[PDB]
Amino acid sequence: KLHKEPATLIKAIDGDTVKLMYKGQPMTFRELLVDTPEFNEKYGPEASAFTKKMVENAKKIEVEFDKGQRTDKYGRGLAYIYADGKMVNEAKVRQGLAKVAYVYKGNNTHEQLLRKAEAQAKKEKLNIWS
Ligand SMILES: Cc1cn([C@H]2C[C@H](OP(=O)(O)O)[C@@H](COP(=O)(O)O)O2)c(=O)[nH]c1=O
Ligand SMILES: [Ca+2]
Repeated sequence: KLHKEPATLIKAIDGDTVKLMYKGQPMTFRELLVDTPEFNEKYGPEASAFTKKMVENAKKIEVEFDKGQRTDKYGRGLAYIYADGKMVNEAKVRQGLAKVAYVYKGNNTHEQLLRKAEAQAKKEKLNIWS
């Protein structure tokens, strides 16, 4: 079982990263288990906007670390990010604005939940799957 922890938004960055204050320190977080198009790729601007809206509108941001590595080789926090209880990682995949990706053993608790969301976005031909 994983645990949600508090954080506050410092700044939206792009489709799958955001700047949050966590235990009182500014950090860039990179969303576990997903990949968004870069800004210049088809759907890249839409993904950034989607994440932005979701984190900016949240009254409460939380981060949830998985069982494995909590920071990547770039110093980015690796987490599932929640906005008012709704996982931002999942919500983007469900809308076809991210693909499930970067699934490493031991940081993959939510892998099946996210693949189910992606299956539904693909069935619906949403966005990336259009
Ligand atoms: C999501 C994720 C990315 N990464 C590293 C793998 C990729 O290395 P490389 O930079 O060498 O390609 C990079 C992709 O992140 P981005 O999609 O933000 O570019 O982030 C991790 O190590 N663990 C993770 O869980
Ligand atoms: Ca990316």
